[PDB]
Amino acid sequence: KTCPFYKKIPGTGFTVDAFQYGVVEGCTAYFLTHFHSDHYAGLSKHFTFPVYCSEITGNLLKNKLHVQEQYIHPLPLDTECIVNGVKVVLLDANHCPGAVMILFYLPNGTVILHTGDFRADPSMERSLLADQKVHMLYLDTTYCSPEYTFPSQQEVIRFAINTAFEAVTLNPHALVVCGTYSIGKEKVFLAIADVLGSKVGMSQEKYKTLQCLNIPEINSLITTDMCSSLVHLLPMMQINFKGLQSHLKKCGGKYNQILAFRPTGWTRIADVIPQTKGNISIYGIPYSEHSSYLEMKRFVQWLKPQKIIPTVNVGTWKSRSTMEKYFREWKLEAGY
Ligand SMILES: CO/N=C(\C(=O)N[C@@H]1C(=O)N2C(C(=O)O)=C(CSc3nc(=O)c(=O)[nH]n3C)CS[C@H]12)c1csc(N)n1
Ligand code: NI
Repeated sequence: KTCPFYKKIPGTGFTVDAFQYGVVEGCTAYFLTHFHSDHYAGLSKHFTFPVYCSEITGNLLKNKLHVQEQYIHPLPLDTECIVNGVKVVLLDANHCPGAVMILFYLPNGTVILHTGDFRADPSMERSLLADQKVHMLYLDTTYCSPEYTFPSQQEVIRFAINTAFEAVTLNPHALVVCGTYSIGKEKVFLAIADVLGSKVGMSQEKYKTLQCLNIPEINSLITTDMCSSLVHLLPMMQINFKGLQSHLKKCGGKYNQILAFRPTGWTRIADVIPQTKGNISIYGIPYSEHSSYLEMKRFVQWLKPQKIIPTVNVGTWKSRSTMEKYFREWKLEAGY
């Protein structure tokens, strides 16, 4: 495949999250917004062009994908930087650790925001974004439809902490399991382990990944000694009745209950009822690191871009058409 147009920044030689197309012709610099596999797809130890990213993303490139250090160009956040003759700023995307949005200040006075993947927040409206007009927006449209309503991260964490704390205080032999398949959503397991006074147990591979994320005091919070911990991280693929029944056999049968948390259910918060089989309960918690529809709408209506380019769900005519209809509705409502 060749690089799609929505991964190219016009008036520049820049691409964003475009590593799976080989040598992109006329690309002078490759930006990586965050360390999720659809975005880094293609990077390896044999990559020989400059990669611009956050420090955390660079740590993950170095240690997990074995990208050579000479090609990793970490940039600080909230700082005007010049990359191949163009002023850029990286901003926190409120996504996963190391995830950024990129502001490009084009020679002709155009300003472009690329959100990477993000969860829009009103905090962004009082940030550096407020200090200049932004003309073009490359937008994370993951949940650009009104049925995507889910609660705040804080509300979801409140539910998870309360559920776990109650269960473990009632039954000291209970185990909490959190599923994972990528970086992001670390707050779920860290918050639960904090309330329980436990470290989070995990594989060496997961431990290594977390050690790349610049989380303060991380050494006090995580461990590879599983049976010393009340909170385990497992691959998301194991979060099912058979997988958790098998896990219950570990640590000499020390545990007699599992409460597992699986991020899901995007389409009150107390109405989260688990799927239960005997002493295993699986809670499908709607913890998202992407904008809800209303969050996305608010951000775009505040920013008032002249042109929106979706970067997600662009593969079907139906999805493209429906997104463009929402953008038009938003524009007409707000008057821009
Ligand atoms: C709230 O849970 N949301 C989940 C999820 O983790 N679902 C659970 C899961 O894997 N479940 C399974 C089962 O084990 O097959 C089932 C199937 S019912 C069942 N399967 C058995 O194998 C068994 O021995 N007894 N019973 C009764 C119900 S949903 C639950 C989810 C959302 S997306 C995704 N892939 N999973
Ligand atoms: Ni992502």
